[PDB]
Amino acid sequence: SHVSAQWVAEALRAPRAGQPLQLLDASWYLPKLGRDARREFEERHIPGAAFFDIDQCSDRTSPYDHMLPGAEHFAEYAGRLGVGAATHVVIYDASDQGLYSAPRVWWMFRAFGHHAVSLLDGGLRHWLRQNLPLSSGKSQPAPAEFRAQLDPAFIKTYEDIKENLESRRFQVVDSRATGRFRGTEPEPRDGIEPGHIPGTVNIPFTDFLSQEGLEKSPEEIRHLFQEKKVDLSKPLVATCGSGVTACHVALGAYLCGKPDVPIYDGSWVEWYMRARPEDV
Repeated sequence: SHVSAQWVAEALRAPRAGQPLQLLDASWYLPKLGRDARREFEERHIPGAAFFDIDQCSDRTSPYDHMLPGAEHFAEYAGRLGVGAATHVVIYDASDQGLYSAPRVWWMFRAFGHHAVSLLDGGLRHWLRQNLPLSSGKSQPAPAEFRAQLDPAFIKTYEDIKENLESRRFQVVDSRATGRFRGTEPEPRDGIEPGHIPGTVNIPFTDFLSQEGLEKSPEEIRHLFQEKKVDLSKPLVATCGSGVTACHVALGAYLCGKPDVPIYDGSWVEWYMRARPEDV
Protein backbone atom coordinates (compact mmCIF):
# COMPACT_ATOMS: atom_id res chain seq x y z
CA SER A 1 0.00 0.00 0.00
CA HIS A 2 1.41 3.22 -1.40
CA VAL A 3 -1.20 5.95 -1.08
CA SER A 4 -1.22 9.21 -3.00
CA ALA A 5 -1.52 12.73 -1.56
CA GLN A 6 -4.98 12.80 -3.08
CA TRP A 7 -5.81 9.59 -1.08
CA VAL A 8 -4.65 11.15 2.16
CA ALA A 9 -6.43 14.47 1.45
CA GLU A 10 -9.73 12.61 1.00
CA ALA A 11 -9.09 10.39 4.07
CA LEU A 12 -8.78 13.60 6.13
CA ARG A 13 -12.02 15.05 4.74
CA ALA A 14 -13.89 11.76 5.10
CA PRO A 15 -13.01 9.30 7.84
CA ARG A 16 -14.72 5.90 7.82
CA ALA A 17 -16.40 4.68 11.04
CA GLY A 18 -14.40 2.27 13.22
CA GLN A 19 -11.27 2.62 11.08
CA PRO A 20 -9.41 5.81 11.93
CA LEU A 21 -6.36 7.13 10.09
CA GLN A 22 -3.21 8.14 11.93
CA LEU A 23 -0.60 10.02 9.94
CA LEU A 24 2.94 9.70 11.22
CA ASP A 25 5.86 11.87 10.24
CA ALA A 26 8.87 9.54 10.59
CA SER A 27 11.44 12.00 9.26
CA TRP A 28 14.96 11.12 10.39
CA TYR A 29 18.30 12.38 9.04
CA LEU A 30 21.97 11.60 9.46
CA PRO A 31 23.61 14.35 11.58
CA LYS A 32 25.66 15.79 8.64
CA LEU A 33 22.48 17.11 6.93
CA GLY A 34 22.08 19.49 9.91
CA ARG A 35 18.29 18.99 10.00
CA ASP A 36 16.28 18.64 13.21
CA ALA A 37 13.38 16.38 12.30
CA ARG A 38 11.23 17.07 15.35
CA ARG A 39 11.61 20.87 15.11
CA GLU A 40 10.73 20.60 11.45
CA PHE A 41 7.57 18.64 12.33
CA GLU A 42 6.58 21.55 14.61
CA GLU A 43 7.25 24.05 11.81
CA ARG A 44 5.01 22.08 9.43
CA HIS A 45 3.23 18.78 9.10
CA ILE A 46 0.14 17.32 7.49
CA PRO A 47 -2.94 18.02 9.64
CA GLY A 48 -3.56 15.33 12.22
CA ALA A 49 0.01 14.02 11.93
CA ALA A 50 2.09 12.94 14.90
CA PHE A 51 5.88 12.65 14.95
CA PHE A 52 7.28 9.16 15.11
CA ASP A 53 10.90 9.24 16.34
CA ILE A 54 12.89 6.22 15.22
CA ASP A 55 15.72 6.99 17.63
CA GLN A 56 13.31 7.00 20.61
CA CYS A 57 11.26 4.02 19.48
CA SER A 58 14.25 1.66 19.58
CA ASP A 59 16.19 -0.85 21.69
CA ARG A 60 17.01 0.81 25.00
CA THR A 61 20.17 -1.21 25.72
CA SER A 62 22.01 -1.52 22.37
CA PRO A 63 24.80 0.96 21.67
CA TYR A 64 23.55 1.12 18.10
CA ASP A 65 20.91 3.68 17.28
CA HIS A 66 17.46 2.71 16.04
CA MET A 67 17.71 -1.01 16.55
CA LEU A 68 14.24 -2.58 16.68
CA PRO A 69 12.60 -2.11 20.03
CA GLY A 70 10.99 -4.82 22.07
CA ALA A 71 7.28 -5.40 21.35
CA GLU A 72 6.05 -3.94 24.66
CA HIS A 73 8.04 -0.78 24.04
CA PHE A 74 6.79 -0.55 20.49
CA ALA A 75 3.16 -0.94 21.61
CA GLU A 76 3.51 1.66 24.39
CA TYR A 77 5.08 4.15 22.03
CA ALA A 78 2.67 3.66 19.12
CA GLY A 79 -0.30 3.77 21.48
CA ARG A 80 0.86 7.10 22.90
CA LEU A 81 0.94 8.36 19.30
CA GLY A 82 -2.73 7.43 18.89
CA VAL A 83 -2.37 4.18 17.01
CA GLY A 84 -4.72 1.39 18.05
CA ALA A 85 -5.38 -2.09 16.63
CA ALA A 86 -8.08 -0.63 14.28
CA THR A 87 -5.95 2.28 13.07
CA HIS A 88 -4.86 2.57 9.46
CA VAL A 89 -1.39 4.06 9.86
CA VAL A 90 -0.02 6.21 7.07
CA ILE A 91 3.63 7.23 7.26
CA TYR A 92 5.54 9.96 5.51
CA ASP A 93 8.73 11.97 5.92
CA ALA A 94 9.93 15.37 4.67
CA SER A 95 13.12 14.17 2.95
CA ASP A 96 14.52 15.80 -0.18
CA GLN A 97 14.32 12.38 -1.90
CA GLY A 98 10.54 12.08 -1.31
CA LEU A 99 10.72 9.16 1.08
CA TYR A 100 13.81 8.29 3.07
CA SER A 101 13.08 6.98 6.57
CA ALA A 102 9.32 6.41 6.24
CA PRO A 103 9.74 2.89 4.82
CA ARG A 104 11.61 1.90 7.92
CA VAL A 105 8.57 2.67 10.09
CA TRP A 106 6.19 0.97 7.59
CA TRP A 107 8.41 -2.06 7.92
CA MET A 108 8.44 -1.82 11.74
CA PHE A 109 4.62 -1.80 11.93
CA ARG A 110 4.47 -4.89 9.74
CA ALA A 111 7.14 -6.64 11.82
CA PHE A 112 5.13 -6.01 15.00
CA GLY A 113 1.99 -7.47 13.47
CA HIS A 114 0.10 -4.44 12.20
CA HIS A 115 -0.57 -4.77 8.50
CA ALA A 116 -2.91 -1.77 8.02
CA VAL A 117 0.00 0.49 7.20
CA SER A 118 0.78 2.52 4.10
CA LEU A 119 3.30 5.01 2.83
CA LEU A 120 2.52 8.47 1.43
CA ASP A 121 4.11 8.44 -2.02
CA GLY A 122 6.37 11.47 -2.43
CA GLY A 123 6.16 12.48 1.22
CA LEU A 124 5.93 16.05 2.36
CA ARG A 125 7.95 17.10 -0.66
CA HIS A 126 5.16 16.09 -3.02
CA TRP A 127 2.48 17.35 -0.66
CA LEU A 128 4.09 20.79 -0.65
CA ARG A 129 4.29 20.88 -4.45
CA GLN A 130 0.62 20.03 -4.62
CA ASN A 131 -0.16 23.13 -2.44
CA LEU A 132 -2.01 20.88 0.02
CA PRO A 133 -2.87 22.10 3.59
CA LEU A 134 -0.39 22.28 6.47
CA SER A 135 -0.61 22.54 10.23
CA SER A 136 2.10 23.22 12.80
CA GLY A 137 2.87 22.98 16.49
CA LYS A 138 3.14 19.91 18.69
CA SER A 139 0.52 17.30 17.90
CA GLN A 140 -0.78 14.99 20.54
CA PRO A 141 -3.51 12.58 19.45
CA ALA A 142 -5.79 10.73 21.82
CA PRO A 143 -3.89 7.81 23.40
CA ALA A 144 -4.88 4.40 22.05
CA GLU A 145 -4.33 0.75 23.02
CA PHE A 146 -1.95 -1.13 20.77
CA ARG A 147 -0.87 -4.78 20.92
CA ALA A 148 2.38 -5.80 19.25
CA GLN A 149 4.22 -9.07 18.61
CA LEU A 150 7.53 -9.29 16.78
CA ASP A 151 7.90 -11.75 13.91
CA PRO A 152 11.67 -12.56 14.17
CA ALA A 153 11.76 -13.55 10.47
CA PHE A 154 11.76 -9.79 9.67
CA ILE A 155 15.28 -9.45 11.09
CA LYS A 156 18.75 -10.81 10.24
CA THR A 157 21.60 -10.63 12.75
CA TYR A 158 25.36 -10.25 12.36
CA GLU A 159 25.82 -14.02 12.70
CA ASP A 160 23.22 -14.67 10.02
CA ILE A 161 25.07 -12.41 7.60
CA LYS A 162 28.36 -13.95 8.59
CA GLU A 163 27.24 -17.56 8.06
CA ASN A 164 25.55 -16.55 4.78
CA LEU A 165 28.94 -15.68 3.32
CA GLU A 166 29.49 -19.47 3.25
CA SER A 167 26.04 -20.89 2.59
CA ARG A 168 24.64 -18.14 0.31
CA ARG A 169 21.04 -19.07 1.41
CA PHE A 170 19.94 -15.53 0.74
CA GLN A 171 20.90 -12.72 -1.56
CA VAL A 172 21.90 -9.43 0.13
CA VAL A 173 21.26 -5.96 -1.33
CA ASP A 174 22.82 -2.83 0.18
CA SER A 175 20.89 0.39 -0.44
CA ARG A 176 23.66 2.85 0.32
CA ALA A 177 24.94 5.30 -2.27
CA THR A 178 27.51 3.83 -4.70
CA GLY A 179 30.37 5.88 -3.19
CA ARG A 180 29.90 4.54 0.33
CA PHE A 181 29.41 1.00 -0.93
CA ARG A 182 32.52 1.10 -3.14
CA GLY A 183 34.58 2.82 -0.43
CA THR A 184 35.36 6.03 -2.40
CA GLU A 185 33.20 8.42 -0.25
CA PRO A 186 33.15 8.52 3.59
CA GLU A 187 30.66 6.78 5.90
CA PRO A 188 28.84 9.52 7.69
CA ARG A 189 29.44 8.08 11.17
CA ASP A 190 32.41 8.90 13.35
CA GLY A 191 34.98 6.07 13.24
CA ILE A 192 33.41 3.99 10.47
CA GLU A 193 35.10 3.43 7.09
CA PRO A 194 33.10 2.93 3.88
CA GLY A 195 33.03 -0.34 1.80
CA HIS A 196 30.68 -3.34 1.80
CA ILE A 197 30.01 -6.77 3.11
CA PRO A 198 31.56 -9.29 0.70
CA GLY A 199 29.14 -10.76 -1.83
CA THR A 200 26.40 -8.10 -1.52
CA VAL A 201 24.80 -6.19 -4.39
CA ASN A 202 24.54 -2.39 -4.35
CA ILE A 203 21.13 -0.97 -5.26
CA PRO A 204 21.16 2.61 -3.98
CA PHE A 205 17.78 3.39 -2.48
CA THR A 206 17.44 6.33 -4.91
CA ASP A 207 17.09 3.83 -7.77
CA PHE A 208 13.58 2.92 -6.54
CA LEU A 209 12.43 6.54 -6.88
CA SER A 210 11.61 9.05 -9.65
CA GLN A 211 13.25 12.36 -10.28
CA GLU A 212 10.06 13.78 -8.64
CA GLY A 213 10.52 11.69 -5.44
CA LEU A 214 7.76 9.19 -6.25
CA GLU A 215 8.12 5.38 -6.13
CA LYS A 216 8.77 3.77 -9.51
CA SER A 217 6.18 1.41 -11.02
CA PRO A 218 6.21 -2.32 -10.10
CA GLU A 219 7.53 -3.21 -13.60
CA GLU A 220 10.29 -0.58 -13.45
CA ILE A 221 11.30 -1.99 -10.04
CA ARG A 222 11.17 -5.55 -11.47
CA HIS A 223 13.60 -4.50 -14.26
CA LEU A 224 15.79 -2.70 -11.76
CA PHE A 225 16.17 -5.94 -9.78
CA GLN A 226 16.76 -7.93 -13.03
CA GLU A 227 19.38 -5.44 -14.32
CA LYS A 228 21.13 -5.82 -10.91
CA LYS A 229 21.24 -9.64 -11.02
CA VAL A 230 18.88 -10.05 -8.09
CA ASP A 231 16.38 -12.87 -8.49
CA LEU A 232 13.09 -12.11 -6.78
CA SER A 233 12.21 -15.83 -6.81
CA LYS A 234 15.06 -16.64 -4.32
CA PRO A 235 15.55 -15.34 -0.75
CA LEU A 236 16.55 -11.71 -0.33
CA VAL A 237 17.84 -9.66 2.60
CA ALA A 238 18.53 -5.91 2.74
CA THR A 239 21.25 -3.90 4.53
CA CYS A 240 22.43 -0.27 4.48
CA GLY A 241 24.27 2.07 6.79
CA SER A 242 22.10 1.53 9.82
CA GLY A 243 18.95 -0.35 8.88
CA VAL A 244 16.99 2.66 7.64
CA THR A 245 17.09 2.94 3.82
CA ALA A 246 17.41 -0.84 3.46
CA CYS A 247 13.64 -0.79 4.01
CA HIS A 248 13.33 0.74 0.52
CA VAL A 249 14.61 -2.56 -0.81
CA ALA A 250 12.01 -4.40 1.21
CA LEU A 251 9.32 -1.99 -0.06
CA GLY A 252 10.39 -2.34 -3.73
CA ALA A 253 10.34 -6.11 -3.51
CA TYR A 254 6.99 -6.02 -1.66
CA LEU A 255 5.40 -4.05 -4.46
CA CYS A 256 6.73 -6.72 -6.85
CA GLY A 257 5.00 -9.57 -4.97
CA LYS A 258 7.73 -10.49 -2.44
CA PRO A 259 6.73 -9.48 1.13
CA ASP A 260 9.47 -11.51 2.85
CA VAL A 261 12.64 -9.39 2.71
CA PRO A 262 14.23 -9.33 6.15
CA ILE A 263 16.49 -6.44 7.11
CA TYR A 264 19.94 -6.61 8.57
CA ASP A 265 19.06 -4.15 11.33
CA GLY A 266 22.66 -3.70 12.60
CA SER A 267 23.75 -3.04 9.00
CA TRP A 268 27.11 -1.60 7.93
CA VAL A 269 27.81 0.17 11.20
CA GLU A 270 27.53 -3.09 13.10
CA TRP A 271 29.36 -5.06 10.41
CA TYR A 272 32.22 -2.58 10.41
CA MET A 273 32.52 -2.68 14.19
CA ARG A 274 32.36 -6.47 14.65
CA ALA A 275 33.94 -7.75 11.43
CA ARG A 276 36.59 -4.95 11.42
CA PRO A 277 37.43 -4.89 7.76
CA GLU A 278 40.93 -3.42 7.22
CA ASP A 279 40.26 -3.07 3.44
CA VAL A 280 39.56 0.67 3.15
